[PDB]
Amino acid sequence: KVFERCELARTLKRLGMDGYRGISLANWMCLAKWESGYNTRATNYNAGDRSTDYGIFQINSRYWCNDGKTPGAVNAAHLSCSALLQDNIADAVAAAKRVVRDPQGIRAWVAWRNRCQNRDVRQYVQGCGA
Repeated sequence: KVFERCELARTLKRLGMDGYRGISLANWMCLAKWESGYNTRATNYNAGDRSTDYGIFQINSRYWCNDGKTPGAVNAAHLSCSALLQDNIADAVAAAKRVVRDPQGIRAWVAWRNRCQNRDVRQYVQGCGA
């Protein structure tokens, strides 16, 4: 499923993402926008290390979800990567919460650093009523 901006904003708010581990909703919105374009079925294969990023938050198979084919993998979030390709994002959110519980926080995603960090991100939640 491809979420519309405000639809996703209110969903993430209802799922308790606003201010999670110091992370504003606008930052979670900026992250999803650049990682997948608010698309739950997006997948990216990393030919360099044989791992794959899954779903709306592009969660990695080497550390957060298990896809069975990733070399030296571990499952920190303890989810099948399959769960991150559903239209219901409850699981992807729970996995995203797990990712940021580590010291790096939202910085675990380089894309966040490249296009969200130290910028005006209000644009992602403006007019959404969230």
